[PDB]
Amino acid sequence: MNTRRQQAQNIRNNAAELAANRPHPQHINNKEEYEYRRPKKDGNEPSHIANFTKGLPHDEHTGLLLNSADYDQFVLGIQSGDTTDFARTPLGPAELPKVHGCLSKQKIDCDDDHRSGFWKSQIAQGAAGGDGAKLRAWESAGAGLVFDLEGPDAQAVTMPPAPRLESPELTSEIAEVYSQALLRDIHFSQLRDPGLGDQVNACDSCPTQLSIYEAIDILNTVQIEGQNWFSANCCDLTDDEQARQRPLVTRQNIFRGIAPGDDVGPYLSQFLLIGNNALGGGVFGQEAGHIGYGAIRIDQRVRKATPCKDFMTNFETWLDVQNGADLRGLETYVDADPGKCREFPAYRVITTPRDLATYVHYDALYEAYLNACLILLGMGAPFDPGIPFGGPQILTLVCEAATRGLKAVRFQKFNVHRRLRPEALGGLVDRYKHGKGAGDELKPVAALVEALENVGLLSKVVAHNQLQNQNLDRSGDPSSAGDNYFLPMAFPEGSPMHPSYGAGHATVAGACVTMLKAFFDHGWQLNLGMANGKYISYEPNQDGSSLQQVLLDCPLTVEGELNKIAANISIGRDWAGVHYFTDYIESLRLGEKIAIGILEEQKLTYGENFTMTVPLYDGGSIQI
Amino acid sequence: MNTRRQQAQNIRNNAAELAANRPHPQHINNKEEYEYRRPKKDGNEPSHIANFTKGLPHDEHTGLLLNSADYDQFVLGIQSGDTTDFARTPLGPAELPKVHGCLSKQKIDCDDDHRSGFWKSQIAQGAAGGDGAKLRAWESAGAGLVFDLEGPDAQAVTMPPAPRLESPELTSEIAEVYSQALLRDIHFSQLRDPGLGDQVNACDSCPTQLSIYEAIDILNTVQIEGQNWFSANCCDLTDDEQARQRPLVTRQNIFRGIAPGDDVGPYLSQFLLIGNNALGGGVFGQEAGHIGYGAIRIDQRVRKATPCKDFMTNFETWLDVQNGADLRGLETYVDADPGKCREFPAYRVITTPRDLATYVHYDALYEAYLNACLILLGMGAPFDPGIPFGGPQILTLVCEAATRGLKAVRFQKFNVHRRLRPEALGGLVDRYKHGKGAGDELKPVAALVEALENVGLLSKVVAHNQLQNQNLDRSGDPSSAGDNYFLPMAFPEGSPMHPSYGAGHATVAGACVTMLKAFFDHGWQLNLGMANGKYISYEPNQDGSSLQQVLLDCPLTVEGELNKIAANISIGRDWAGVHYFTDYIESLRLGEKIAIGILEEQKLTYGENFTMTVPLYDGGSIQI
Amino acid sequence: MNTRRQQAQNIRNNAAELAANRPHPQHINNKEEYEYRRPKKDGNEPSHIANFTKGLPHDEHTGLLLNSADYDQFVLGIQSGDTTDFARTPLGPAELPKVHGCLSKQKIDCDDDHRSGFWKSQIAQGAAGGDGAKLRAWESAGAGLVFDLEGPDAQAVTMPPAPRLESPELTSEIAEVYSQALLRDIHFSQLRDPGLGDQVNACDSCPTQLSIYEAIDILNTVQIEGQNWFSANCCDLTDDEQARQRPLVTRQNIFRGIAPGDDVGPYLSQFLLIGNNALGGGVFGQEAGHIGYGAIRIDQRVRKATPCKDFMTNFETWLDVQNGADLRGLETYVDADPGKCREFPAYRVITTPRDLATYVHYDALYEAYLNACLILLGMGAPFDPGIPFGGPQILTLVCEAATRGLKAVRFQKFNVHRRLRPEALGGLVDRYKHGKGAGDELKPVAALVEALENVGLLSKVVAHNQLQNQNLDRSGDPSSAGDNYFLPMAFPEGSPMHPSYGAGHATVAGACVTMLKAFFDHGWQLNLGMANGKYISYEPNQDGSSLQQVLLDCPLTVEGELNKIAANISIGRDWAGVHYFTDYIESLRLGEKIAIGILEEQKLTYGENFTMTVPLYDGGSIQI
Amino acid sequence: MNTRRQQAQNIRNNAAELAANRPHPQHIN
Repeated sequence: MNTRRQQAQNIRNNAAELAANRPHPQHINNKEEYEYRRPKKDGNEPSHIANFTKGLPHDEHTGLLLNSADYDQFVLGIQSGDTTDFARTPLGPAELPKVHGCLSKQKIDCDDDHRSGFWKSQIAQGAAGGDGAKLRAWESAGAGLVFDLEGPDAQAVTMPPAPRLESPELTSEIAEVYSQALLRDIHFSQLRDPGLGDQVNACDSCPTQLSIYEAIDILNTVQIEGQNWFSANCCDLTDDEQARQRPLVTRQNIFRGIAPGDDVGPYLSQFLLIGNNALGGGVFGQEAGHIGYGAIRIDQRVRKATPCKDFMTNFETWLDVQNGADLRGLETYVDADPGKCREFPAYRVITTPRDLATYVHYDALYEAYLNACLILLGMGAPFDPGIPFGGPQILTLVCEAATRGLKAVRFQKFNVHRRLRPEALGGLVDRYKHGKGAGDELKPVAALVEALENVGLLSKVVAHNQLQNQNLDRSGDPSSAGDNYFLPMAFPEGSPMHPSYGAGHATVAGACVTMLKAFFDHGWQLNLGMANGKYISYEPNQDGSSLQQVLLDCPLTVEGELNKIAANISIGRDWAGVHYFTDYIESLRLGEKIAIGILEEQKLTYGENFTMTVPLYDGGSIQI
Repeated sequence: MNTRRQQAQNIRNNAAELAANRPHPQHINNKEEYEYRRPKKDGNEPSHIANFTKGLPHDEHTGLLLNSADYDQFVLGIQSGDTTDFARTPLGPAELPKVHGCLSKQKIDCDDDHRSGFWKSQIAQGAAGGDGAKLRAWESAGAGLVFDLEGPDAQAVTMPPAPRLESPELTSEIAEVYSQALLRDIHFSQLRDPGLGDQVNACDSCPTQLSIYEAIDILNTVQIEGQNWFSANCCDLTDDEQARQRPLVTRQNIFRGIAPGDDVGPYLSQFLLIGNNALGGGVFGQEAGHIGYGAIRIDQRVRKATPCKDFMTNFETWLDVQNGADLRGLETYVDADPGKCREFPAYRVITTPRDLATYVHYDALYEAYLNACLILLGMGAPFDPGIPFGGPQILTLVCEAATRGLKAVRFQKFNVHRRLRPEALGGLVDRYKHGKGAGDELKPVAALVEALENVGLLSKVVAHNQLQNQNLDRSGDPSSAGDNYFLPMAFPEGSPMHPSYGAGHATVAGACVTMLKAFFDHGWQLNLGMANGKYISYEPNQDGSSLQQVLLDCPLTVEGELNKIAANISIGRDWAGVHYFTDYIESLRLGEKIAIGILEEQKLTYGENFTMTVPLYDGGSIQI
Repeated sequence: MNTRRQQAQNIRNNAAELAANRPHPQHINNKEEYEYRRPKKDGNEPSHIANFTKGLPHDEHTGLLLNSADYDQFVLGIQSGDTTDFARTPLGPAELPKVHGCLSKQKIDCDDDHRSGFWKSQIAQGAAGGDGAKLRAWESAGAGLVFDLEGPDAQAVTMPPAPRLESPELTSEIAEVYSQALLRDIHFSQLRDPGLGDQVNACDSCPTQLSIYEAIDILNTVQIEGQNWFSANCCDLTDDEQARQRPLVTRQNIFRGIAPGDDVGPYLSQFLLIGNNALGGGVFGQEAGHIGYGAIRIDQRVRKATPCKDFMTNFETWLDVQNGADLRGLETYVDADPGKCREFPAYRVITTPRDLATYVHYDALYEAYLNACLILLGMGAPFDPGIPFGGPQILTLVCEAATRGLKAVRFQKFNVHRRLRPEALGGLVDRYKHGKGAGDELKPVAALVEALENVGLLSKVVAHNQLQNQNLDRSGDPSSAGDNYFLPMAFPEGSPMHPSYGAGHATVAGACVTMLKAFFDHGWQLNLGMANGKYISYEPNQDGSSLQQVLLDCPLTVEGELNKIAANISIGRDWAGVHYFTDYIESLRLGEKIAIGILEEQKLTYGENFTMTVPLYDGGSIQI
Repeated sequence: MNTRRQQAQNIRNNAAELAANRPHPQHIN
């Protein structure tokens, strides 16, 4: 009827119109940015305590935002597209200017080959070959202002307002992240019900301040104005809050996501542990952890970071990282055992949250979800019956969604919300407890720390930190002697150089597994064998030499493990100490909208009518 | 000036118009389809000897296309979008109908649990658990009729007419593929100049009919009407043929591509051998072959197929595969050595073309080019200076191009050219030599076989095949006693169920590495260390225990190794015996046009003006 | 200003744009389709137990879906528009194929004049004049893919996900439908509070297993995981579920709708009982049941089906109907009494739910709502004061909406949800209780049957069925001896040949009465006379000779009775045993959106501005 | 090829054009 040229152009115009006709939601945040004030001479200015200020100049003595004008230049640079204005923003340690209003541009470092003198912490000042740590800029400050050829636009979708410093929800979330830091070397067998099987401890025992039972107690009894987040009924919560509300914390659901299948079985998804049978006749099984990646394979053993070595446990170390000290690659890892094969224990199966924190430290965006795809393909997992059936589509399509997710979430990070990272909050706690801050600056975090103290959690982290500060890399720091309430960090550099709300990993996670659940038969039961009339499931044995079976009543499904791995990687960041729970759940849902939109638009490219049912994280299954 | 909604829609409309305004070339093939005739009663019909007829009914005795009506129904189903008409096409063994003109629909198998009786070869009739081999349909018969949201349309780009059975070019290409089959277990050290370093033989020595020197002789002296393809000057060749013409065959350039960097150094690209240094402090180096895939790793050891075991070496085996016998997964692989680590020798570094043929047998489209990306990222390879700089874009963007390439090439495979696979040609040679075919049916391949016989190559393959037919899986087949001129095949099933011209691997290869060369600094020199004032490069040692250094005067570049790996995977199919050289070179260029087009369209999504220079396979560097 | 031609075309273009600019919701179902699995050899497949499989081949012994491939072909035919693919689907009894994956196409009947041998039940095999029952195809498989000139498109509106087999809601709904089957011959006086007036029993007394009081008990105490549907608070229910949640079950609200006016007065709407006064001077009154249909009249007496004769009470009968046995018109009806006028008792006023089930068995879509219109017109009911005022518009406009409703709901039936009919669920209960189903196939309905057994309801239906199987038409069936937990059916053929969710009657009901409430003065009080200071209302006397007055404190309104008749016809299907409650309430709301949309579009056709207020079923009154 | 929304609107536009393109007779008494 019409030429190929016209059809191809029309289909691309119709996908553009489809995208534009979708509802465009209005971007709303929690008002905290300009609400919380601090006294200046003859008036008051915004504190920006609840904001992402990492990289901007912080005061060396008080550890707070040095000049509010820096934040204004930072924001103005983000809100406009102008990189020249954004470059005017000071970065790292800075001198306060003589006249108020002027930028504290006085950048202490610029073209400086030696810069040890500017950093306050031994780690930072001696790090970069003795020259002193370098600065690091804000990664992708204007990625949310980039368009795309497919999927919904970065601003055509959104996330709800984040929790507030006053809120019960936020108090439980920071308590959860604090707890995870103290449970960071717990063996993953512990993160389930003992009824499923025998549990063990990590081979490397360390001075633990907190146990799994205590964390369940603290998370259940922590409260603001006599209200616990998990215990509060629906009437007191807004519609946004009702959706992401969680039940009473238990062994089975602690530190887990709330999508279908997360509560079932072990904490770690099978796809982070198992592999495929060897190509052709088997030399090994799925227990070995070799993914059938073509005719070669992928080792499912993550590199082992030295157990029980946290970072940013004192004021000096924390401050330098907050002033953009580049401390990447200063983590220490365990050496290999000459006698053992497979570089053990330098590489071991993900055994503790530290190992998962290490995984998500260097993972390549879609890695976990591509690897899952390969495992399912190697197992002979069936595709959606509604789709007329190869792997080539799904293998590429799981990658495609990742970048579209990042653009959407970058807008939410920098342009919309600009939520502070858990480190920054951990700082406010410490800084508040040492009577710092001008006048009424830190009054908003009073309610927070009182609740965290009333459950005895701050006593634990101070006890944790004093042991952590006995290490020689930070023992010489002035603040190591006194009490420290900072959040123990898995990485020396801490969080990436971008805002907390809208998680990059969870947005990518949400977008990727949604594609996997769409293509594959989500109901398909992964049969990893049977044992004594019960279905076989794996989790790491102690020390990470191999896997250890757990026997379940019902077998694990495709959607369940795909939902669980999404949580593992997203929540893995929380274990590392760089995200709150809201960053996972709401970003999960954001990436879902991106993935669905791309599938809806690619629907037009086929000359036939088919349909692929894709399960939602909220219990339904939308049809595309 | 205007809302975000409108801009996003406009940019997608402008990318659609940009795509439509690009020149749309007309699709032209080599006329062979309806040219070559065979006698029927009271007239003549098309033979379709030069066409892809795999799956359609072949005659059990003569081994040729049984009924030309089947091919007409096959074509009509492809050329229209109608799957109902395409399903009418018979598939596998069939009975010839009583009235001429009618389809040989008489499908021998349909709902048959036992189907051993229909297959002529012991392998096929006893394969599927003793029930007999199953049929396999034509993979993606209408994938070339699917549109896309980005890049040029599947029909908005094309490839030139393929070589003809009469041509000098085709005679050299089949001679090249025959030679590769006989050199399939040669050690990769042999495929370069001895001046570069010491060469070795494979640990598993086998009765070789052909040597490397003889192959160079045969390929240089093979000729049709006194003209060698490599020796012919430009005046006798058409503009299409001049572009893909190669020089005199030598040790350094034999079985290699003609892009920049292919001639330099070892045959295998570094990216198929080396890995990264271990994350953090090194437990191993790049020589180990562990790619830094996040915090885990990728083993660069391919699974070892039993050396010197080829397939389809007699008439019975060949015929059944040509009648769509599903013989996938019937290859045998070597067991592991209990004493050795790393499942050696069940998995070894790609040591012989057999190992590369195994790699490309099961590789996941973009695997080799994603793995290369990861290696470059781990090495700290710099990006294009013109681009304002993460990995997230390039990591996703290398995958994105793959599916767009497949749609373009599927149209070229099924809709445009429909070239016969090298197996089918190998059949025509055998079938011609046994005086089969009605009247003047096989006269077109006379010139071919005379030239292949005059260089003494057919004497070699008959000598190869008689040794291959001594194996017990095929010794009981009737044709094993007599002479066989069939092409030895690496896989039991042989080629995929789709036409030869337009290679899937090479199109994907061409599209992927073009993206990698675009993003990365193509000029960057990979420094894998120095030794005695010369630059270190690796190739597999004998038996594949580890790598073996080769010292070069100049160091290897990013573009060179990216171009070499593109050839390795594409030409790897030729080693397996499923593609000619033209399938590589022209598909390489097709994928390049796809990749460039996608980059040109994604150029609009950025609110700023930048540029990324991307090197071409033909010597220039286009700017996008 | 412009010609009549242009205006007419513009108004039709503006109504098209208005329709397109309305919000287009995304279609989401309850995920059950591919979730519930059953074991096949070397893996697992979808059971499709929760899906509509009526017509597809069911296994003769186990009574479950024979081949999952049949369902895939069924779905693929629906999801595409291709009738050729849909015709490939097998229908009725079938042979299972020798090779797995292949369709169980092996259709047992095709061109068969005698087909008694294929059916398992005496009714079916001897039905069609002794030749044996015929097949029946799926009615309107692609009606949801048809557009319209007015109102919203079939896919431009939707319904929420249906209840699940695990859910408390579904357990109460099936318990409600089971109860209705056992109360099917109860006198309609019983379905209200005794305070309103004297109640009576049906003249034809039958062995009742259940009473009205027991049904109220069972429906109130039935529960899953200790939660009753009616007793559950809002926090445990999703927003969809909160809307359609009902209060504690009582005499007044049992088996009734939840729109305004449903709870008031007798169960049956006045419009199904009363007529008009005779034209001119009265020979009769409104009590006679003669509607003033022009100068003739409509008899309000439905044909009396033999009391207490249910169908599909054993396995044989149920199975044949599930295999598409055409058993329409095999119901028996009562003969007339020669002495009595008006063909009594062969025709009587709707006295029992059986009579309402008979009404909705053969009613002509809009009949009940057209008849209501005529009654209101004859009574001199006033139109909406906002409308500038004949009957011609409303008389036609009530019909207009019906077809638009059917197209919308057909899409929801076949394309979106594909929910199983109550018969199919009743089957799963029986089939589960006899230990049928492979492995873990019927585990999802375990929770269901345990709850239904714990309230003693299954004891009742087995007691009901054994008495029902004493009839000679089914006593010779093998399964009549043993226990049967099947749902007693009012019709021999059972439900229509289309999915359960999205009711045809309720969608049409919702669309029609919405038009009637829009045009008429919804507040107008129907004054059927007064008696002793109280307002007269009618309900059937015992035996159905005439009507019986009930005296109410307040008089009945137009909207109330129009809402009650909507429930009567919709819920009348539930009494017949072919729909759940969700099918009524959500379809009611679907038809409302259709009716409102048509009125909004026809609003443009008038050159003047007026408005008509139309009451909603959810308490408000939208203005158009 | 195109979304359900567009088709539904097009079909209603084509029925409007069909109606307008029919011959319009002149009214004579």
